[PDB]
Amino acid sequence: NYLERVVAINRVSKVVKGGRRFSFTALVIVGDGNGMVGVGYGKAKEVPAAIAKGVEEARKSFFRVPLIGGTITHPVQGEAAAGVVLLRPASPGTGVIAGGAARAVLECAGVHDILAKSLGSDNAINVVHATVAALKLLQRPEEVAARRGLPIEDVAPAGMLKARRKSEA
RNA sequence: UGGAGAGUUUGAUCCUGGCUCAGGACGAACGCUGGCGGCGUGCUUAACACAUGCAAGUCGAACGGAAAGGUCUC
Ligand SMILES: [Mg+2]
Ligand SMILES: [Mg+2]
Ligand SMILES: [Mg+2]
Ligand SMILES: [Mg+2]
Ligand SMILES: [Mg+2]
Ligand SMILES: [Mg+2]
Ligand SMILES: [Mg+2]
Repeated sequence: NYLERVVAINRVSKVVKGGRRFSFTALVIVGDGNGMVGVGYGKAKEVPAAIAKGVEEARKSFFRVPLIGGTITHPVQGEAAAGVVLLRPASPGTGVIAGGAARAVLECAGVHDILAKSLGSDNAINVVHATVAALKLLQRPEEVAARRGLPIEDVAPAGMLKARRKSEA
């Protein structure tokens, strides 16, 4: 009942005297589907072994993703090694819109409503690194208010204010 | 109230970087196919030459006149 999703399976090789020694890298994203997402690279001689290593080290690389009920709090732009991923919160109707590498990471994080765009490198691993960086950049109204010293109502816009309680009644 | 990516340089990698593809549109054309209706639409090239027909006519309450019809007649 806890979601895994592998994005890229890539066969690496190391060269020796005899010939080429092959290995597999298994970038996977593990997510609960509500707010918990982790990314694991994972490497092994065998494709399922790399899958498993990636899952196991993704589940120890967790971080909370601040949402407001299906979309992110505010728009960001994560910058990876060379990956650039732009995230814009979406109206509560239009669903996830994202590229192949990003889509898995935000679906595992559990967002239902997001605009994602890969502008930098097209490598999947650096794309997910950029998206993760953007989710780190994400901030919550209730801790931005503590950061700034002012209450909730005079830091967060009235739209997201009234859009919060519509989830939990 | 709104933004998706994939393949391809290497033994393998990450960038840079082009090329290609997945979508949509036409006053369209060609291949195959094909029932109808509604509503739109049809020389994008030779402002190249045109047979043939119509597309600018009207008033007898403006006038001199009687070519035709019907009349008063012989
Ligand atoms: Mg840069
Ligand atoms: Mg690029
Ligand atoms: Mg080269
Ligand atoms: Mg090759
Ligand atoms: Mg490219
Ligand atoms: Mg036919
Ligand atoms: Mg009709």
